[PDB]
Amino acid sequence: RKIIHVDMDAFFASIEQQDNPEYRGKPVIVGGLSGRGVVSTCSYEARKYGIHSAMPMYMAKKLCPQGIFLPVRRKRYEEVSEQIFRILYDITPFVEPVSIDEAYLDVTHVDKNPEDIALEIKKRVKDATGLTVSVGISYNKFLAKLASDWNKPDGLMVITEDMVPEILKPLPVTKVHGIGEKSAEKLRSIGIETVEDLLKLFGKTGVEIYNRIRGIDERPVETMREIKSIGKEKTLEKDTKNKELLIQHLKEFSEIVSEELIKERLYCRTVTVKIKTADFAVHTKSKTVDKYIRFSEDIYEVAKGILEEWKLEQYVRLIGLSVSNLSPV
Ligand SMILES: [Mg+2]
Repeated sequence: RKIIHVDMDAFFASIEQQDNPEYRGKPVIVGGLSGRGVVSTCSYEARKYGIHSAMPMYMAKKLCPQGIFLPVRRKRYEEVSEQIFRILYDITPFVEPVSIDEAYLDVTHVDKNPEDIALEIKKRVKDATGLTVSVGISYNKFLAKLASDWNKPDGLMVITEDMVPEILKPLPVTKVHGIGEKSAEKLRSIGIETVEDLLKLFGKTGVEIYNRIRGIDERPVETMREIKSIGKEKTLEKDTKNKELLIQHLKEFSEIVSEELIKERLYCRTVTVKIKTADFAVHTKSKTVDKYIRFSEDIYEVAKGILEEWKLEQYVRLIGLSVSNLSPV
């Protein structure tokens, strides 16, 4: 199997520096400029100051007061993402989109050597957009994405089999990639930190992790991945018939669901509210709207509407929100 993983370098910030010459070479931090704003991404200059994604923006401003701080120009970024994925599909149809800036390609049945292929991705992308892309090459998805993130800025790295876990030993498991930021500490707490300390030495998905650390993944590049539903629910602390607290939950659900839609590059037209009542029954009601929606407050408005005209007969112990009837590709 010949697996390539592509990953744009500081995507939003690089787009901003490409569209604004006067921002080049300087720290650029793209994110939410309001109160609880969070860094979406920042250029490699800015990372030298200690800024990283998900960091609160007021901190980033403290670390880098002279930095250029920008809001998220979502639609411009999606433009550039489409003109990159076009090259990706032109190279081969076996493309598994991961995100607005990440794909896998299964080039096992392509003539050119994977190294030449990655070189062509790089060239084609920088000619089309001015941006650099880090490319990984291996026989796996796990390894190919390790290789793409490795020589991260404008990188290119092959990982063949001979370098089965030997080269992975010094990796901090923070960079596990495979499944991290959920065992950031329950492994730093139980004393092992390097893949070395865990190399073939909780989540009950360890059969992935212990296998992934080896050269073994086997999961296929999945073209044609279709999401039918996206949702969130919460079992409640106590039973309730108070539409007000139910709707606060719906509000927070709307935010989560909006974020997942936006990340998936999708829109929705049906909103579903779900309750579990005190006699263990599940009730759902949905509304369909004419115009595609993706914004947290739009989803929330439909959901709030649904809840208000429900007439709860029994006490509620679970509340959930769901979106379906999704936009294409
Ligand atoms: Mg990226």
